[PDB]
Amino acid sequence: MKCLFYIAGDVSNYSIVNYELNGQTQNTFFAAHALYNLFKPDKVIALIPDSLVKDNVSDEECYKNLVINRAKELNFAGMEEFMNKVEIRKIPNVGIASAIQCENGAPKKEKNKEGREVLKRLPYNEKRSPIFIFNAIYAIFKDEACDEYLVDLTHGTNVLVSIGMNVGALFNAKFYSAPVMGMPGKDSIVNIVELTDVVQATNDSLMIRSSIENLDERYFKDYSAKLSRLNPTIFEEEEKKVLTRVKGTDVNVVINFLWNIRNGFTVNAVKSMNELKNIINQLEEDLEKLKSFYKNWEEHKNFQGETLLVLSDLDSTLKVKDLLIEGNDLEKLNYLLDLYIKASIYDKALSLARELPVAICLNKVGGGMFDDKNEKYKHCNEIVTSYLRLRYSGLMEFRNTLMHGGLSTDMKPNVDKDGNITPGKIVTKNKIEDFVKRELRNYFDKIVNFLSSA
Amino acid sequence: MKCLFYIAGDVSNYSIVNYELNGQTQNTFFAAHALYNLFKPDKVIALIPDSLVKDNVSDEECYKNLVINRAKELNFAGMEEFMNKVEIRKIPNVGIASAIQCENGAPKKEKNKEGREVLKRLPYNEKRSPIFIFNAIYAIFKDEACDEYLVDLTHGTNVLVSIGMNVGALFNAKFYSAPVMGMPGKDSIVNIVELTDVVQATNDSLMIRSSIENLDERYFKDYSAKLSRLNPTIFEEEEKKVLTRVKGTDVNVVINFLWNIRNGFTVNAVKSMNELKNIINQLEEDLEKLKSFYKNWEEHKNFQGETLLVLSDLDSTLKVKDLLIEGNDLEKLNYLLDLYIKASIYDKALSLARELPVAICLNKVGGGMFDDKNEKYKHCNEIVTSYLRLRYSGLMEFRNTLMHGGLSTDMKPNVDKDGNITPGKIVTKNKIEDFVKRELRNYFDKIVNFLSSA
Repeated sequence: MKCLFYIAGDVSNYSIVNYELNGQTQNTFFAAHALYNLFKPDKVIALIPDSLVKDNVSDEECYKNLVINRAKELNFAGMEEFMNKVEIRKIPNVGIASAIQCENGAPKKEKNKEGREVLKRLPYNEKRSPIFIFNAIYAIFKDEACDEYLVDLTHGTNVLVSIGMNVGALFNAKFYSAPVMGMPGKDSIVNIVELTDVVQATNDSLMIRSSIENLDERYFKDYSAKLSRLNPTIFEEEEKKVLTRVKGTDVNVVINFLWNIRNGFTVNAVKSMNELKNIINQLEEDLEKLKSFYKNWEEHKNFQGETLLVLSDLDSTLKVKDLLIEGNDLEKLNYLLDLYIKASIYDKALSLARELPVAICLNKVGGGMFDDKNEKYKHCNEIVTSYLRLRYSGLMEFRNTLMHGGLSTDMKPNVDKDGNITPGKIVTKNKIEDFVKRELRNYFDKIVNFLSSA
Repeated sequence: MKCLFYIAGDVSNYSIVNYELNGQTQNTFFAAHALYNLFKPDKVIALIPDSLVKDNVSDEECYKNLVINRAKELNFAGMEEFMNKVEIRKIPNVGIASAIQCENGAPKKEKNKEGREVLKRLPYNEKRSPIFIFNAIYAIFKDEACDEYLVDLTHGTNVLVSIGMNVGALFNAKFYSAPVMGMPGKDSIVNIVELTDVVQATNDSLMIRSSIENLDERYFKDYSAKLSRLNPTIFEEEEKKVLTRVKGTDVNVVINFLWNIRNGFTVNAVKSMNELKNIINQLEEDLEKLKSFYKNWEEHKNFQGETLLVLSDLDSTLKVKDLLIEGNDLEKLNYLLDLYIKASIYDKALSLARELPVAICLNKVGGGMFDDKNEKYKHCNEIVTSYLRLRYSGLMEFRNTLMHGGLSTDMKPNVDKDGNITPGKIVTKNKIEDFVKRELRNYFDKIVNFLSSA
């Protein structure tokens, strides 16, 4: 059960036009009607501000009559399923507006000495909060319990269409708008454009910039599906060069790189690092060409109407350059530790801060594998384990508490004879946080300090 | 270095008004000017669509002249120093628009048989994609490299203000718009509204809705700071009741509940669960009251200006009812395992799936502490460890592979005398993904089935 919302707006001076949205066309005089017939929602919500219509009992019924009083002035078709299958809900607006005056569900007409016009008593000055209007729009949206949504922004004030769009994004809502901008008389095909792709594409970039900042791959929205079907009809052989080098920027390598980081596979994360420097460098200068095309779009068409390829998806990916450091793999892990601390992922930070110091000696002792069989590891792990317990009683104690959690030999909870626990250990939280974010890198450095001269 | 952008718009018919934004007032004839004097940006960007101004050399030069040619008709003071501290950058628009025609950097004036006017040749009809306009505005915003941003939406088409707002959100921009909707003559104070809080309030809810779905607390934006200073001046002593139950809605316990889950303190997370069911009960039935207030906002205007308290922040918090199951703490963990799999965090899922069956025996065996001294644990852990290695060699095999990452006795990389790795135990993303998501719960249930009869 779909719903489709729109902003009301005064429609007494709109003309009959052919609105078109993706091949299908309809002949009405305002977008909501033309949009209604295209998608056939099970109900429709009108959302009429105070900027039009206020009488003494129920303003809502005057609006229903103003469209009927205008469907007469243009002798437009039946249109009666619309008026009898529409739920109208009044919403606030912000001051400087000028409001129509109705009387008892019919619009007040008055004399202008030349021709007959409607009585606008322009009394609308109201100082309202945007979050107040926002809260009011949210309440309408939640309490209709729809599935699909759909939203028309064609006909609202600059301030309301702004607030309405943000509410719609909370409901998997598709956005539609037809730029009226003047009266083209009867006919002159006006195009309705689908704003849904923009709203989706901006939340996509907030997740990505923060998926890199938090080292979490389940936030990186996978737009590789998009670049595959990225095919315009006619693009120049200069654009063919940069655009076909972007279709090939294999974003899978950066998702795999995060997944490997998130789950603790520091090896295939560090190993895979120098390969990303190739990918984001190619994407760095491939965006810079693309970034230059859209900068002076002037007569840079071909694109000029292509739905795929969003610069935001690319430029937000470039923040993954922050997770890349040039150098040798043992020092790449040393950087990866710091990444595990800026982002607040504590367990992996401790375990690497313990295991990396063993590898850094293995280098100093001429290399060896990480098995107990390998004697050079067996003995470096001893020095690390023993030096820790000598001066840094703290490090291992925390790491052991984060690896095995509550419900472990380490926390010692007390399962009672009835199915519920009585844990015997305070989760320390800030002592944990104060240690990892303020101490760990320093403890780690003093460990490697001692091991250098081996 | 601040910036302040605005949408251009036709200024030939704007009048002189008192723009007001937070006590301060400035006196100009279009909002973008008044905003500049208030915030003192280091530069200003014009952003001229094609919807106004088309001449033969530089469309950019006519707008700057069209603002001055209106700065004469109202003999407004400054403006000509302003006009050259404004860098004019041309942006696209979408069809049916009707454009002014300039000639040589001055607007073409014509004779209207009544009065002298500028020739609007209404030749603007364009089929552009919204993302195209978006990409071009993005290029403008990124390549200006500001610190603060600021954006005026007072003066743009509905389609541009939609697309423009989304660009601003990727640059931590504060949004401003003045509801024009008509000419209020000279004076009649027009108010600048700050749309910035709405945009923040909707991404804040996107992060909250996704913080619960992924069991990650560093996404939950904490609005409790807001509720502390949430106190209106005059609120009815019915609203005093419901609103005083919201300042006290202690959200700190739900963030702590997330942090405890992400880091593995499954005990004190589960222990704290039955306390949360009380909290979302109060916030659920307190949200329904608030939601009805904004449902009859028509005369409930003691909020008509309250900036704090966003419904989205509250209603999005309610999604945590999804992480709640009533019952005894042993079965609450049994649900917590499933949660560690819905959200794709495998290690905590595996490690809980191993230690929980040890607890589930202790109940059946009359309770005991989780320490090695306590023989009841000592012997239950033996049975599970032994039954696993008999029938489920896999569970522990992966669990041990996820707790300890690469750089461990379990993965066996080789660290060579030059500072490189070389992985040993190759386990792929999908072998892990397939095991936890498809098998673990079945392996886990059959363990408890066997242990039931103890």
